[PDB]
Amino acid sequence: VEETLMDSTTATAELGWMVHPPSGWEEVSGYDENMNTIRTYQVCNVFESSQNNWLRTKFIRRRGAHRIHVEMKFSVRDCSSIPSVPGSCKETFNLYYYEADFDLATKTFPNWMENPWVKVDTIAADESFSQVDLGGRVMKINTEVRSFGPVSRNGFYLAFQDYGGCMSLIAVRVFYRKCPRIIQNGAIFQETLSGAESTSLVAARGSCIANAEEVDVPIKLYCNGDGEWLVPIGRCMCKAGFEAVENGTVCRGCPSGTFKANQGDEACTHCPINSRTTSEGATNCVCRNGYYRADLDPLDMPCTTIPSAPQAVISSVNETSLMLEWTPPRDSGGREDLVYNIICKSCGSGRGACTRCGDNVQYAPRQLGLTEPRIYISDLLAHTQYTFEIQAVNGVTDQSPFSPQFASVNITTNQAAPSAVSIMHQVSRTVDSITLSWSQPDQPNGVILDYELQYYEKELSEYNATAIKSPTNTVTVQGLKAGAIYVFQVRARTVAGYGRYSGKMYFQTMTEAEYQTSIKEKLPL
Ligand SMILES: *[C@@H]1O[C@H](CO)[C@@H](O[C@@H]2O[C@H](CO)[C@@H](O[C@@H]3O[C@H](CO)[C@@H](O)[C@H](O)[C@@H]3O)[C@H](O)[C@H]2NC(C)=O)[C@H](O)[C@H]1NC(C)=O
Ligand SMILES: *[C@@H]1O[C@H](CO)[C@@H](O[C@@H]2O[C@H](CO)[C@@H](O)[C@H](O)[C@H]2NC(C)=O)[C@H](O)[C@H]1NC(C)=O
Ligand SMILES: *[C@@H]1O[C@H](CO)[C@@H](O)[C@H](O)[C@H]1NC(C)=O
Ligand SMILES: *[C@@H]1O[C@H](CO)[C@@H](O)[C@H](O)[C@H]1NC(C)=O
Repeated sequence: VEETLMDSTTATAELGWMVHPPSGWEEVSGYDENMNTIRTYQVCNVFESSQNNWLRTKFIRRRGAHRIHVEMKFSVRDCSSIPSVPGSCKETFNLYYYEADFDLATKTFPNWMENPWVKVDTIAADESFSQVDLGGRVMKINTEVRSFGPVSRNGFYLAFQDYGGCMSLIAVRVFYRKCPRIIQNGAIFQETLSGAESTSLVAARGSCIANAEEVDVPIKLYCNGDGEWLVPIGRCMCKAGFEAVENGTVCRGCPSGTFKANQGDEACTHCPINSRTTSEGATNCVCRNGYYRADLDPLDMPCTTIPSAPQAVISSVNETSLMLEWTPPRDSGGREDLVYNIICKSCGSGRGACTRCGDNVQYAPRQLGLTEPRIYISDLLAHTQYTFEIQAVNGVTDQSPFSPQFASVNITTNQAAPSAVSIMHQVSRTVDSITLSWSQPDQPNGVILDYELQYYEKELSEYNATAIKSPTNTVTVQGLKAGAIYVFQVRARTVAGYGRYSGKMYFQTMTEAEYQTSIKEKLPL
């Protein structure tokens, strides 16, 4: 970024530059490269001998600059072109500067020689130029920049020296260079003026942007002479609850539905399932009411809840020993840390208040924290009634203000299994089904709850069998082959347990033709 301390082409009416001697430089109206009409200076005392012609600019405010740049546009007539020119002819001019705190210059001060002044360089027409048409004849306009520093006083003058040439100084622009305010690696680096030396790299310190915090230190950026910042050093990062936006220029609060817990430039991630943001810019998602997240739980994981009760409690009692199996709860709470607890309630044979179970009762594998849906129960009071409660508990249960969901079974020791079921008859049949029924076993020995039926193809074996559960003593079996003989065995279930499978009974589906006859009679639908 360049800041102009003086521009000769902004001259409204006339530049006030001092000419010494007046014999030399003269001010003349001219054109710029775009043919806009400006003020220029010229000197062509080529034949005259021993010429030292000086042109001094007005006072120029430094305005805090450190290295000053002077850009010069000009044209020179080549001494070859001038007929019968002496060897005094030159195609160069010299640039000088004088530093001062106040515009105290006269026609005699400072002295018009090299030393009160300071030489920048000898300027010549060298390969950097443009060509502009004027009225069919083209003019060559050279542009040359020079720089000088350090500069310390409030201002300075520039001086131009001719020593016997034909030249036209068209424009002079004086400027310094600054580096603009920038945001890099999360930091605001403020305006920095370029340094005095040509190769200067000036250092500036970064401060974190808005809702951001320093992460890697130190935070530094460097400004070069051409007005450009270099590669950054250090880093600021958007703090928790804030995400980097607008090519890293702002750190913005996390939008609703999103959270961020640790510092970073990354973007906020959505609240896990069954969680929500109380507000914007959230460091955490609050779990849904009745739902909790556990310690040691990944925070990407959804909020979870307690499991429901176990179901399908099936009990088989062998004398004082017992076996309880079941199937897992309908709702597992979203967790895989689900385990079962068994609580025992020894109770009177009648409606007397239940008592605590004995110390002697043995639980294999254990009373609590069961992994499989089954418990094998050892020594227990014989001919005694009891209630067993199997509760389901998962890894978030300890946060629940409610008691665990459980399943209950009332059962009595040394109770007899139902007798084997007598016989079964085929009620109806189709090509793919067999509907059949059987009699209640003659000696239930308790209340019967459900039945079990096992079927397999006669050509195949019990190895290939299937088993199903029947709430009543009649049921349909579907999916069978056409005209095939199937072997059926049935078993009853009381709280005490299962009976013995009945004798293998042999039924058969309709063949395809028999089913054709049946449906043909049934016509129409
Ligand atoms: C009904 O159940 C029986 C027994 O479970 C099944 O028979 C078994 O079928 C498998 C292939 O499905 C047989 O394994 C095969 O063994 C031969 C060598 O004999 C080998 O070349 C094959 O790559 C394959 O490993 C197995 O031997 C056989 N077992 C018996 C005792 O026969 C039968 O597939 C089941 N059918 C249905 C419809 O479910
Ligand atoms: C399992 O046994 C318990 C024994 O405590 C039974 O509990 C009683 O249930 C009746 C049901 O109306 C209540 O009126 C009683 O107050 C309960 N307490 C007692 C001490 O008897 C329970 O009903 C039995 N469950 C089944 C399905 O038989
Ligand atoms: C961010 O960078 C992309 C790069 O293609 C540019 O198109 C966009 O204008 C930049 N936005 C801002 C605010 O600088
Ligand atoms: C019950 O357990 C005994 C061992 O204590 C075992 O011999 C018997 O086969 C089991 N089953 C029945 C129905 O008794």
